[PDB]
Amino acid sequence: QGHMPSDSKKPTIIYPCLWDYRVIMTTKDTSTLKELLETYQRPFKLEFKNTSKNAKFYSFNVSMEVSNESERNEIFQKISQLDKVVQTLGS
Repeated sequence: QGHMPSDSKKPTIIYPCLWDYRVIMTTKDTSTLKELLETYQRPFKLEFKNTSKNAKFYSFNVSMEVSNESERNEIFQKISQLDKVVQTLGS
């Protein structure tokens, strides 16, 4: 009953659009990450940003077209199913 104010309102996101995911894995052998993307049969950008000072953590950059919010979430969930990943950033 009742409703919250319009403050802290989540902004309108225009789908479809390229969404950016940050994937930190402890391997340079990125297969599963691209595999989960390729199943959508859509193109995607695979980038390497930087690696920790011990070369232990590899920061990967993924950017793909999401047609809706459900994809945006499910894909992010697949990113955590790699196991190689130590930290997923789904901002």
